[PDB]
Amino acid sequence: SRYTHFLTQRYDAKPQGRDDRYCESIMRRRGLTSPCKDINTFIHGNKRSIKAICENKNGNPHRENLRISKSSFQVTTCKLHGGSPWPPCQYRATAGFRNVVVACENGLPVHLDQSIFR
Repeated sequence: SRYTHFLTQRYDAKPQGRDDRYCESIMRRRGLTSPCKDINTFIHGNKRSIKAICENKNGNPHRENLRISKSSFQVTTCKLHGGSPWPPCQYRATAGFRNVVVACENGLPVHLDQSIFR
């Protein structure tokens, strides 16, 4: 439930571009444009690795009740451009590659900490 919603909001397995136009498309596809979300980051790659963050084989405890990954992931950060509060929402894409901070419930990721992505 919260896991499927995490994936919806935060996981794109195999993107192609990761350019501005990619962000604008996926923010709409995934229902993050009512209202226009200020910033959102998607994790790429394989799903079992992200699940693994909630175990000891890919995660460490972090701050208050979070977990931070041992391995790095391809990520894309979509940053709202030009103050649109409601659609059409315009976005600027920054691709990166780093470890990720999540929260886990019942051994599955359910929240992504945006703050590590500026």
